[PDB]
Amino acid sequence: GNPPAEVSTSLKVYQGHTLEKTYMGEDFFWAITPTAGDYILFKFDKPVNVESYLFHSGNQEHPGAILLNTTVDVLPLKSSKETKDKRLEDGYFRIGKFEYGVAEGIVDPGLNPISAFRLSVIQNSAVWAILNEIHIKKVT
Repeated sequence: GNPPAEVSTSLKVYQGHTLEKTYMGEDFFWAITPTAGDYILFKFDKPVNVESYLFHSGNQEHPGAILLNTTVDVLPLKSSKETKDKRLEDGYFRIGKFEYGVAEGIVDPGLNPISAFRLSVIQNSAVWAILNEIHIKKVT
């Protein structure tokens, strides 16, 4: 499973599809018409040495119900230059982005351990998106 975390979001829960249940692998999450400034937040119970991440949106039957113009940000516990240029003014590093509804990648190990993952919606969208896979892989 995923590292134990408190999860939260500015997107209103639709018909009991809680983000908690999605982070526990039980159900999907409806993200209805995301707006610029919306966020999805995963705050790990303890800092996590993260190897890689995978977020999937859309599904069979609803293949268009994907997250658009959303980034993947990580908040290191502590405060390469290539990764340095990805720093945002709030301390997060903007390391990933959704495309075709999928965001996947590696964490620069210089960032570890991570205290939070944040998905940031950058632009308005008319889609009723389905976030159906959240995978954060610990380092071994």
